[PDB]
Amino acid sequence: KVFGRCELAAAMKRHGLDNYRGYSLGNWVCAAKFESNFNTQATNRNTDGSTDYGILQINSRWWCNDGRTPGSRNLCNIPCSALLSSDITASVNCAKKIVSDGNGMNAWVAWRNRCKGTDVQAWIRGCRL
Repeated sequence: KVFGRCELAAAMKRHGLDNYRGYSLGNWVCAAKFESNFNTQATNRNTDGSTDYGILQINSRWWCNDGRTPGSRNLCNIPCSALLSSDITASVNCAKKIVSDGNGMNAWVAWRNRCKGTDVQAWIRGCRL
């Protein structure tokens, strides 16, 4: 599923991500834009053999099991395929664990490099929420 900007904002809010760990909703929408272009089915292989999955490009090196990432962990206790669902519940639950892990939203390199410090409220500008 390819979300619209406000459609995603709304869904993230409904699942409790707005201001989770102090990160406003525009930060989450901005991260999703540059990680996946709002596409729940996005997958990308990393040089090291792990893969990133879903709207927030969660990595099999630590967070989910895809069965082909030797020496990896599954800290969200989910199959990586569940992060490709049209329903974002599993990606949200896992993202809450990642952003609590110590480095906040810097765990998402595209958030650091393209969202951090910018006018992230523009991502929710105009949305009925």
